[PDB]
Amino acid sequence: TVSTPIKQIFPDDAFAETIKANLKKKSVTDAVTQNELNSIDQIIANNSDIKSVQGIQYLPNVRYLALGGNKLHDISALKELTNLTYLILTGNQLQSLPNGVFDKLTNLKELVLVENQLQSLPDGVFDKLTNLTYLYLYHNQLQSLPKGVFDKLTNLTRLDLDNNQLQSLPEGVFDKLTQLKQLSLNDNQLKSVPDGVFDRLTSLTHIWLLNNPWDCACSDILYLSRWISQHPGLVFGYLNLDPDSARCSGTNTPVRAVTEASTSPSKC
Repeated sequence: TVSTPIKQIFPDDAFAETIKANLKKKSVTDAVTQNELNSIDQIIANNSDIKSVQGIQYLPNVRYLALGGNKLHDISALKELTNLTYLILTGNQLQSLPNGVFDKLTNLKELVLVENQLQSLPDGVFDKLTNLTYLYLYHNQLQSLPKGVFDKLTNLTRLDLDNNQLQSLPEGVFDKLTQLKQLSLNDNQLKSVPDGVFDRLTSLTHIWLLNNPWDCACSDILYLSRWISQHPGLVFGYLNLDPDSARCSGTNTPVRAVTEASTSPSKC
């Protein structure tokens, strides 16, 4: 039975110190076994200067991993942690995600990728995550989304895309999300949304639409204008309801108050 110092298994000094604390050991030099590592079901290591989680491959049973406010660039080492069910990576430095990095993480229920510097999502990056409930992607730099990116997420109840740089949404992007309760699209660069884009959202209770440059002169605005008018009890500002918070670029008047007469197909 091999007995190896925590520091040799986890070469990042900060992550070694996390593991020593987790196992209530007195020193990062202390020799540990695979059996002890199998006993770890959670890691909570916020704001801990962690640059690499190399070594975490040897924690097969970890189901809850909270790594906010570190310095991570790479999450390769998480790929075969098949019991992972909450993964919180807020405030790291992941700038791109490998295709399929989440493929084996089939028990994920909450995935938090906030404040990373994501500029694109791979096609199908979430396809294997059929049990996902909360997907948080806010405060990134996404300019567009792949077609069908959310399609396998049938149990999704919250999808936060706020504070990105989204220029448009793909048609039908939300069609498969019939259990979706919350959707945030505020603080983006949306001018319009596609005809019909919210129509399958039968279980929606909150949507946020503020701080987008909505193009109220163009006639593609009419779906959104009519949809807000028909669903004002779902449209939230920061705090509470606010169906007027979706504002027309320039004039700053409410999108929901646009008339067919004031628009024109020639402005698109």
